[PDB]
Amino acid sequence: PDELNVSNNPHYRPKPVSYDSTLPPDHIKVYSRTLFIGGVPLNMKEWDLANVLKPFAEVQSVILNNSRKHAFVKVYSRHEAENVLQNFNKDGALPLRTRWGVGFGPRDCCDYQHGYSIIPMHRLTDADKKWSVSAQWGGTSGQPLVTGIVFEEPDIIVGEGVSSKAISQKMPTDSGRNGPRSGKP
Repeated sequence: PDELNVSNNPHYRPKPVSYDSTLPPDHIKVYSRTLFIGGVPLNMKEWDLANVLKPFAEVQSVILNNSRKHAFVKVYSRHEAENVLQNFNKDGALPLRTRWGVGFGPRDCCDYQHGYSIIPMHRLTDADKKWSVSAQWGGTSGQPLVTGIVFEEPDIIVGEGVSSKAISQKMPTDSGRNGPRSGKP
């Protein structure tokens, strides 16, 4: 007899927008708040944010989005991450508003601490599927971003402005003093 193999397994292929186990090391923001860069004095030049994360740091990706100076950068080491927050958050003359964070890929988060709290890991769903997969194409699988976002909720960017400001007008006061008057001989 012979111990011949009779197993069958097809080649690996892309996954639907629900598989948090095929994410690339680039162009991803699921469960990662990454190194945020705010208040950039620059005219949105991603090569100058690397020009200040060149020394004592290991940044290898920079992105600048929105007309409100919102940027994120990706580093290949968490020790060079803390070297950026060292200089750019403790030199007393911060040229950039640097903040960082990481998610451990939450599980069974069926709690009200994830039902009455906002998180950036849902603005990736409605802002990349609307503005890159809902302009001249149908949503879901209209772009290669279906291998990272892994969120497929029916929610889209919808809302209206609200104001609750209250003010009151005031004016200075005016007073005079006129003492008594008496005649004379």
